[PDB]
Amino acid sequence: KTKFHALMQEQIHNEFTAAQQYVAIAVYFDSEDLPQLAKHFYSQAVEERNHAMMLVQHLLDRDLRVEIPGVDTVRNQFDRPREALALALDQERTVTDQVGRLTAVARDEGDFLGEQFMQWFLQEQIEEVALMATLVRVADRAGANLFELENFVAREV
Amino acid sequence: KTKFHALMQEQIHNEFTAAQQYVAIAVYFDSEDLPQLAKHFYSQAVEERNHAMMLVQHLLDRDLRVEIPGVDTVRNQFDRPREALALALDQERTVTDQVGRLTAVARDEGDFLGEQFMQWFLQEQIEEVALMATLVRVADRAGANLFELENFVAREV
Amino acid sequence: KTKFHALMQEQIHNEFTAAQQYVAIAVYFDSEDLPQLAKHFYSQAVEERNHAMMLVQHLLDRDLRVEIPGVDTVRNQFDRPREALALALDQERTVTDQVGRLTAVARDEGDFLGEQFMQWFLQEQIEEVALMATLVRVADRAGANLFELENFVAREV
Amino acid sequence: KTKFHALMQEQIHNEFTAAQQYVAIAVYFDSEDLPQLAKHFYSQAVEERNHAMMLVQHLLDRDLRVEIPGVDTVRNQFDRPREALALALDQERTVTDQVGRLTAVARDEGDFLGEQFMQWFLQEQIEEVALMATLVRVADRAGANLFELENFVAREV
Amino acid sequence: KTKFHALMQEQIHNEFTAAQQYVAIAVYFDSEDLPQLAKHFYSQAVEERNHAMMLVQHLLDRDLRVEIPGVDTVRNQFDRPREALALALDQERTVTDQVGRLTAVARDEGDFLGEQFMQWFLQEQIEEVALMATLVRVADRAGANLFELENFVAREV
Amino acid sequence: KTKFHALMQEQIHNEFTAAQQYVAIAVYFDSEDLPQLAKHFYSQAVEERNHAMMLVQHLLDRDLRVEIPGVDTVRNQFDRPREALALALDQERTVTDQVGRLTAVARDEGDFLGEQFMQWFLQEQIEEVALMATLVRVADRAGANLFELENFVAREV
Repeated sequence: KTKFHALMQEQIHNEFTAAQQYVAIAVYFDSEDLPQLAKHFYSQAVEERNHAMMLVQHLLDRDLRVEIPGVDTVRNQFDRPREALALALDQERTVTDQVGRLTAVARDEGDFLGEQFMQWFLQEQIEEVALMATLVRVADRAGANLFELENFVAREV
Repeated sequence: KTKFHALMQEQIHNEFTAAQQYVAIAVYFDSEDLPQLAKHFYSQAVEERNHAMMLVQHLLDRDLRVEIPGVDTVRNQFDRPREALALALDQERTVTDQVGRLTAVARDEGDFLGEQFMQWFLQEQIEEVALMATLVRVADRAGANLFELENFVAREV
Repeated sequence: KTKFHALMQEQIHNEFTAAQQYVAIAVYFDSEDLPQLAKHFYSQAVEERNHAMMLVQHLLDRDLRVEIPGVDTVRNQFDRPREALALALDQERTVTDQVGRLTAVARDEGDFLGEQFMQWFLQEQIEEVALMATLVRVADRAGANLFELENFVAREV
Repeated sequence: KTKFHALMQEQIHNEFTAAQQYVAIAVYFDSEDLPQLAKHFYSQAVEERNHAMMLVQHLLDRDLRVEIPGVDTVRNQFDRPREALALALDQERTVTDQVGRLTAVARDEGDFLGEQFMQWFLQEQIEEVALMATLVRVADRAGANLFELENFVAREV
Repeated sequence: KTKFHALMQEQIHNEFTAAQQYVAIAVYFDSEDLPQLAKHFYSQAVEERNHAMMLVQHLLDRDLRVEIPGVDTVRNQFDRPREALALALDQERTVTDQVGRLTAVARDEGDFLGEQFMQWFLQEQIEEVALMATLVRVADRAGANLFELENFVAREV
Repeated sequence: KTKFHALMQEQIHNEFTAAQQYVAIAVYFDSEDLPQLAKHFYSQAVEERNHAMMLVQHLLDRDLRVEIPGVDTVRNQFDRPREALALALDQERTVTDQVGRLTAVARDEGDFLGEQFMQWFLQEQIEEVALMATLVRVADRAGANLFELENFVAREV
């Protein structure tokens, strides 16, 4: 019940919430008749759920206490697609900060096991932020013409 | 806004919570060095998540407003395996009642579309409760010898 | 001769010894007619040997002097199987500490090459300890009924 | 910009130059009718070009400004093959220091993303230096009999 | 001494620079979220690198002195896609003039070997300029709607 | 506590040491950039380890007490390849004498089981000595030109 252990438990809660927020965004797009975007974020939700369970497994492997948490309410209302994509990007940037902080705390406590465990999550965040940003920029370029945004997703993503 | 619509939104929240509770149970078993049981409940959690998304799809298809909800805190501590199996059984029985009540409300409101949608969930609940009950009785017959409970799961489930 | 270099040479000695200790354990189990366990530790011995040789290779690649060492006498007498599994778990925990200390020394000496080299060994240790611990708990749950311990190894390991 | 960002831009310049130097070395060997070595360095040049573009991708992914640079003049005149090999080894050793320095700067600035990115490059440098050194020692053992050097490359590289 | 030999050496420098300019343009597109264009120019850079090495091989085959040169700084800043496409076209037109001038100089010096060698490069330039021009015209037609330019590249290039 | 039993226990110690000595020799070669030789001795080490285990198995099969022993320090320093090959040859000759002595002791004690068990080891020793001797003679014929020694190993071994 060290600081790294407390933070990993928090990180499990954050990823479960992140995942739920993706489902919400995916369902929004579905509603909006943007099947390509929906398909992507459904898939992204399952990915975040996987990250949550990688964290869970780390605590399991080390006999540290792990609790499956509840999930905070997530945002369902968006004025337009671009606002949902903006939320997603902000979320992955936020998760990136959290992973950085986890790394720093492990270093500080001489938890070399936890420190190396966080390394994979860092490369993943790089690529995930890169994609979420691209989508935001493409959505800006598309403006009201969401057909083009969807075409882009279909071919490039 | 109709009563069936309001109850379906609640059901989505209930299933997301049910699914989360199954993960908690699977993780428990995992930590208790009982892989067959953990494997089953991991699996069961994904199934409940699916039911949640069938409900979501139903509202999507009907242009009824749907919100991806948060998730209540779920139970992580269990004195023994048999207690977790008991919770699971109790949960599926409770979901069964909820599905019954949804059916009744639909009948009452002349929501013939919702009524028929619930029918598949009814058969599924029969078989799920039947299984959870069998696990409970088998756990009782096994007593402290969880090896036998695990052998049963491995061969019969 | 740098401190990281000297510690790596010690680590080579440690892993060759670790390996030899696993063989001893494997042979004990073989004697005891617990073939599943024996088969596991024979295999574990070969793995440790490989770790020793990954360390050797690191020194070869860097034109650092490397000596193939002798091996300390290892434990052959075990009252009970749980006793042998306990030794294995303690050994893997001790190796984990050694690898952490190597990491720290590298960081301290600005040996960035050695520091990153250790990272793989850290993740391996997490999984190896996790397994040794599981075997100890399962052995405890089996008590005098080693048949059940063997059955567990045969299906789950 | 930021120091890690500035050093990464420099590293892109360095790798593009390194690659160019390898081409020069390969062409030298080609001129000399030492095909096995030339084949190797042609290949090595493409690898360095790849490293340059991994660095470029890293800045792309992070929306950091990246410029494709020019390339410094490189060495074309070599008295003997030993001379070229030595240069390659020196270059590899130099690149290794540059990569270490990048890691250090990242650590210092709390750039955890850049720090983990550098780790792969560290392992690669170990193996590349190891090889370049082997070629230098083999060339020394061969002396004026370059046929033996070439036979070694053909079988072992 | 000879003038054709001096000009080929310059041409090696020019193609290495051309190639680097293409990488720069590809990276620009990449950062601009225009992958089809990026993908094309990455590919075009490798091609120009090949032309440089065809020239190098010509000198090798004739025992004329060849130096792998450095590379001039290349243009990285573009106001819009159409400006980069314009530069590419201008570049291939310029390379075409240089190849014509090489041909003329070979004729003038009775270098029949060099003269015939340049012939392949002439047909290649015809097709390369044709494509770069088409891309400029298509980009003009597309205006601000880069999606259409990208679609064109995807299907026709 | 019978002479054959006590000698077999010693032989296990000897073969574990022999094996470790071969690793040392292989690592020496590896460091010397003589991969064909190193490859052979790595392989020879694994073979000696197998002989050790065969003996252990024989003790196990007969319910005779067996201990996995430690290993004496082994030789790491050699002035030249030929010296390491000389050691190897002398070692296999020594192991041959040890195996002969084991046979003799078994005959003397009317241990017919152990006597026949040793027979396989005799034929293996013949072939292993023959090879080690050949390597020594070929190394002598090669003198300082180790390339030729390596060529011989590559084609004939």
